[PDB]
Amino acid sequence: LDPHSKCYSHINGSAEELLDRLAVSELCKGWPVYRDASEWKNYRSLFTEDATVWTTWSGPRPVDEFITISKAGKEQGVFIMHRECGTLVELSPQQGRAIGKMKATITQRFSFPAIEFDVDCDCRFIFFCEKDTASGAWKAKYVKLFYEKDKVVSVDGHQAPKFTKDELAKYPQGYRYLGAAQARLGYDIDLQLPTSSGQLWDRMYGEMENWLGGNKVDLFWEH
Amino acid sequence: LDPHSKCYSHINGSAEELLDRLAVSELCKGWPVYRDASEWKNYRSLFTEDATVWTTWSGPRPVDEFITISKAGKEQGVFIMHRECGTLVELSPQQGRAIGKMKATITQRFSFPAIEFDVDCDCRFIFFCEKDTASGAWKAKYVKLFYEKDKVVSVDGHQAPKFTKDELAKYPQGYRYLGAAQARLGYDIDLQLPTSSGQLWDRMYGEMENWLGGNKVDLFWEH
Amino acid sequence: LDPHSKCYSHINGSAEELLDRLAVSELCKGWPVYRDASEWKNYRSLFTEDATVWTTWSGPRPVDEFITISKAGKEQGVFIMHRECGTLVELSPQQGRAIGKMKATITQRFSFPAIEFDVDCDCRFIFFCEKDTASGAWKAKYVKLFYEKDKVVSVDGHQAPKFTKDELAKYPQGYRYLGAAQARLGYDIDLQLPTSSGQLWDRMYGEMENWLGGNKVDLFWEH
Ligand SMILES: O=[N+]([O-])c1ccc(O)c(O)c1
Ligand SMILES: O=[N+]([O-])c1ccc(O)c(O)c1
Ligand SMILES: O=[N+]([O-])c1ccc(O)c(O)c1
Ligand SMILES: [Ca+2]
Ligand SMILES: [Ca+2]
Ligand SMILES: [Ca+2]
Ligand SMILES: [Ca+2]
Ligand SMILES: [Ca+2]
Ligand SMILES: [Ca+2]
Ligand SMILES: [K+]
Repeated sequence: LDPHSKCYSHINGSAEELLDRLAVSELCKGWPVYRDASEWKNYRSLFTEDATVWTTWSGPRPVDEFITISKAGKEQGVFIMHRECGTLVELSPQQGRAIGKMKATITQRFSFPAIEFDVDCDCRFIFFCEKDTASGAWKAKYVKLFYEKDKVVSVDGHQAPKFTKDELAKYPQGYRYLGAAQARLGYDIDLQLPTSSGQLWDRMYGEMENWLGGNKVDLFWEH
Repeated sequence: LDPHSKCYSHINGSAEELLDRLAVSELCKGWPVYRDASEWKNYRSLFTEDATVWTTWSGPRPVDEFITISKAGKEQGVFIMHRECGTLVELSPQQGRAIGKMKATITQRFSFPAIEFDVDCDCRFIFFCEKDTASGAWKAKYVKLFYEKDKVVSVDGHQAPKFTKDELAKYPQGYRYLGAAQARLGYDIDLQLPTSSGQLWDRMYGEMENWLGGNKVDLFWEH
Repeated sequence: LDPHSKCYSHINGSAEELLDRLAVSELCKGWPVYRDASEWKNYRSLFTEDATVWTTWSGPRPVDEFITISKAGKEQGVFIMHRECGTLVELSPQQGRAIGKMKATITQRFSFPAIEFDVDCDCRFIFFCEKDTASGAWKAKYVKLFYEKDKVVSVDGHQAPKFTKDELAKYPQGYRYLGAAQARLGYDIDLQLPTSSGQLWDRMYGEMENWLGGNKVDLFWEH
């Protein structure tokens, strides 16, 4: 079933609309390109001053705190990379609002006592972006993902870790292996993130349309 | 050997040509972004009223029929996703014609009696696009793929299905695992789709250049 | 730690800057799209007349020589494909210089006496691009990669080759499986390419900033 209630500017349009969607698509791609390379000045430039992000391993975080704990994770050997997999934009020109839709694979490299493995999670980043009236610059205020499917990837093609059914069961279908593997590192995993189906799926689309309509949104789903 | 007989607008150029290639590249990315999310209003907006698409599992279909059977497949648990892998455009400004070249991986999740597995097929979508003279809007009239290579992907890193040599043999090299796995679902697989080499490879490039030259094309290869 | 000493034009900006970054991002994507399809006229159009490229299997090569040996490799059955994984640009408008940052997976299909396998190497292509003052056209003068991680991929989901520890040990971490598998084909592998960490990582960022500052660069790291 079509999750969108209406249509927004997403293809063709004026040169101004094309260039707005291009600018927003660049912001989205900044997450994989700059985070994976620890280009923190570039990464911070993507966001509003009051921005919040959500991940499986951090839950919601103000962006500056997210950068702090990301640096700490990287210093402790955490190795998360991204593959961007298709980016388009929904633009609301009169509201100065846009949604960036960026398909991706989160590909995180782990060790098991040594057995190397990736967990690859196909997902869709949703960037809630706004245009500064004065400068015309787009910035992201919120980033939250849909989680679609995941898998365990052997690095040598022979050996892979083992997860019990009970170890995987507490996580939503879509990020069970990613959640379980990150939990083994000691992280407290957010279990209230949207997947391909269900309650939080409709909720995410509701908040996306609220944003594009100009409202405040409610992406804080534990209170 | 270089399959192109000549060169078209593909890099640099005027701002108008850059923005035309950008608009066409967005159309291409609409297939992965909108089909994977069942955003059917957005997906239908990519196409002309008389558009036709080709897939391994459907053969040629008018786009509205393709949407109907895609919805039916999804209701029956079919789980096809796409990873877009690099998109560029060949533009013929005087003909109001363009070809979108979108590298992708078709990644389809299957079950085997239960063993979960993906088949990942590296391919290249070819979007035959035309510009409305009145509105200036680009739309896709035809979509057909080159199929380059495929593989079976274990989801848990340990278990994978088994395909006999005879089960794989009827399919062209490039989509043998994808065809064989989709056939197990009951689909009648199109065996006349182009791959990295051979008769239909040259034919596809011939039709691409015919389109860019302004002709009608013949992508219907069974009559 | 943030490897960049300063910031360049990378998001938002004027329409002219947006369109310059778009044009450079297209050049980058030409490598996967045109090389994988043997579209050699298109591929050669990406480069300056005096361009040089670096790969694991060729070392540094003037681009026309690289095309010659790539054609020879393909005739001998070499099967390298690319998946583009996120592309952004650093622009220095006053210098007429840009750096294209293109995340990618090199995915090379091999045989072992027969066992089919891929090696997939996550990497970042760095395109050193310059703008022709007369025409305004962007072209790439240098292409060199960061190599981040790699893995062996079973094609049938059951069988995979075996590499000894000693066979992998001479290569930098980031492309050990890719180097080892290409060496089995008879290629002499360049061992002085940058990875996620260390001496050549800082050197690459130094040369990137030198380029953006307008200098000649020194990417020739064996003399
Ligand atoms: O940027 N990352 O590191 C991310 C972003 C979202 C996630 O859910 C995640 O597990 C990692
Ligand atoms: O969009 N899909 O579902 C597609 C498109 C082309 C294919 O050949 C296919 O097997 C699936
Ligand atoms: O284009 N290719 O064939 C490439 C480019 C860089 C590499 O390091 C490589 O092994 C292959
Ligand atoms: Ca604008
Ligand atoms: Ca709330
Ligand atoms: Ca136009
Ligand atoms: Ca015909
Ligand atoms: Ca320009
Ligand atoms: Ca030197
Ligand atoms: K991509």
